[PDB]
Amino acid sequence: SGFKKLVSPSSAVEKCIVSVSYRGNNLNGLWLGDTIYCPRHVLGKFSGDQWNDVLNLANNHEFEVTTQHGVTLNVVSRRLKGAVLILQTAVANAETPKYKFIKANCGDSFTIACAYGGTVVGLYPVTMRSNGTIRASFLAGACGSVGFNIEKGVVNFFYMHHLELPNALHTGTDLMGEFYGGYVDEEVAQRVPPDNLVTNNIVAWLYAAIISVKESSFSLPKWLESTTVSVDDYNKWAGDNGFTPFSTSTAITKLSAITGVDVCKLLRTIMVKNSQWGGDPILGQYNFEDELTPESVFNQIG
Amino acid sequence: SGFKKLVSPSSAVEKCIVSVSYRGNNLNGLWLGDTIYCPRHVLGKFSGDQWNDVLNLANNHEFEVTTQHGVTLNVVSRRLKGAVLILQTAVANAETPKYKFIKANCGDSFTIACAYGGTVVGLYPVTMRSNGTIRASFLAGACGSVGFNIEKGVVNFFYMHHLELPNALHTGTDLMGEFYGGYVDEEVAQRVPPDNLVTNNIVAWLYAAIISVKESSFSLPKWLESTTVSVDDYNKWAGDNGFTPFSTSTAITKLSAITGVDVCKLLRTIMVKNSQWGGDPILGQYNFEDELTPESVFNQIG
Ligand SMILES: *C(=O)[C@H](C[C@@H]1CCNC1=O)NC(=O)[C@H](CC(C)C)NC(=O)[C@@H](NC(=O)C(F)(F)F)C(C)(C)C
Ligand SMILES: *C(=O)[C@H](C[C@@H]1CCNC1=O)NC(=O)[C@H](CC(C)C)NC(=O)[C@@H](NC(=O)C(F)(F)F)C(C)(C)C
Repeated sequence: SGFKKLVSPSSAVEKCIVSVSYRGNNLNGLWLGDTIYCPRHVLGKFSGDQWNDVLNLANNHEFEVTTQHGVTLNVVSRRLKGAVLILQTAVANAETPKYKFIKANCGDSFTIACAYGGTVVGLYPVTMRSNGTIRASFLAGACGSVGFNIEKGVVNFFYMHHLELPNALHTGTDLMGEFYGGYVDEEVAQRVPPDNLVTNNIVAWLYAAIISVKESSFSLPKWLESTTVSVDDYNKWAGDNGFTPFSTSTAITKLSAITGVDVCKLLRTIMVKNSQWGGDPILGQYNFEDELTPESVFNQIG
Repeated sequence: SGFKKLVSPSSAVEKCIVSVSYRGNNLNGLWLGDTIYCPRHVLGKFSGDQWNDVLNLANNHEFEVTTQHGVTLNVVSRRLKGAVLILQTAVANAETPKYKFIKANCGDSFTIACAYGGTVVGLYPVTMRSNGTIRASFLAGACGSVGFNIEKGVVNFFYMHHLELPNALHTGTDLMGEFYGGYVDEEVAQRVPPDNLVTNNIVAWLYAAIISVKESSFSLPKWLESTTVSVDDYNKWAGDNGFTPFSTSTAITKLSAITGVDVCKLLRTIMVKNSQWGGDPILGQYNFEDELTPESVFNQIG
């Protein structure tokens, strides 16, 4: 019993994180096969069409790349792909895991390996927000940190960190070099669209709250609405109230079955609680938790 | 910028987690040098003075110990230390880190390496609560999972998982075999004292919020009380209102000096917001976060 936001174990990723520095700019890279992926602003703070000329003038021998075992790696080629710099090394990483480069969708949760100087210093879970940001924890030096999970023995790489926006919002690229949310790696004002609370994850959390209450009180929570709202009617309301649309999933179907509570009561609960939460907390809170996924809640049922 | 509840990276610990089974009981062990530490109920569900006779009846050849890579280990001796079974292996773990066994005090926070079948499947942070429990996420098979952190290249082990109490509360031993909270490894009703909100960690979270509001709005937070309360006055109030006592620490002093905000203004804020929070959130919430430590907040400013 108990529900937590889980982080993936980090050993396979630690074996791929390296330090990449260039003329005083210190970042991190992801070393897979004979290729290092790292943010292109290791070269400096350029914009637009300046990047290809910067790339052509750069020199491989000035990339200072070190492994966590203190081996120096040697760059033999360089290219840009989107906002990611791709550096080829003279020898391959013999500890390359099975992996895939996947784009995270809104509401998908994954683990950040927060790295400084080529060393992972801590991990934490994040959710890709509707507007292409994550709420993370990064300082100067953390760029190149990656977001990942592990599924069926494969490391999925979702994210490489580039940029901190106002209000402690973070963004970056996938491992293809494409920025989430259409941001850019420039120190200029950038529009950030409103964050929409992730309905499917809130639904998971309400089900976790019901399981908690039932497993140790056999009595449905007082805050749970008995009235229902249809999905299309909730989704109409969601578009006007800053929530993502509800969409069915295998995990949500199972959680509704396991608890015996109609998801349409949970949606009506979202609508009521959002308008006026009142004095009844849900798992101790008076605000919605939307970074715990239905799959994670399911996996924590025994 | 941004604040998260961080998890330690797990590679050093993954190299020490093994599976330990005995006559159908399947749990995990921690393999350091030539010694495996695991919960003594791998031998079965006994009580009181029975454990010594059970230990004497056990036979080393019937322990099934396997490493994550599938290597079978051979037990050559056995002894009890509190509720921990200590098994000696014929060969030492060549991947043993530098480590310490430390007992966590109330408010101390650390990482759970959640393991099934000898394999770490996920990590998450926890805080040692005032009643000697942690609020974790465990299923059958998880016993022997360990709580740890890493400081200055040394793995501190704080916790080994044994038992789930009512209301999804978890507890277990330190690596010396002593149960937290005076619980026992028996499937009986046990006395669980109140879980008091952890003042020192709430103070950390309020400094985090102060830091965030300074960075976002160039002002003190609207919710921050201007009056101070003395520590002695606060601590009398805490004992009547389900809070732990405040106590100074190096990290809290550093946060007070960095922000320029007297910690006694934070203590007054706790008293006021606990009695009537109102509609102003703190870092998005209307309830106290008490599992982010002063040390972690300090580390996330640099
Ligand atoms: C990695 O090099 C850092 C990580 C940042 C530093 C503070 N927290 C982080 O996550 N990235 C940068 O310093 C980045 C460099 C660009 C050239 C891509 N700059 C920023 O993130 C800046 N942000 C912006 O200017 C903004 F997004 F437009 F707001 C700051 C001001 C340095 C945070
Ligand atoms: C590891 O072997 C499990 C971990 C448990 C399983 C469910 N979630 C957990 O964290 N521990 C046990 O099964 C343990 C064995 C004892 C002999 C130490 N038993 C329990 O945790 C039981 N708890 C109790 O009887 C209680 F604490 F008194 F409440 C349950 C009922 C199996 C959870």
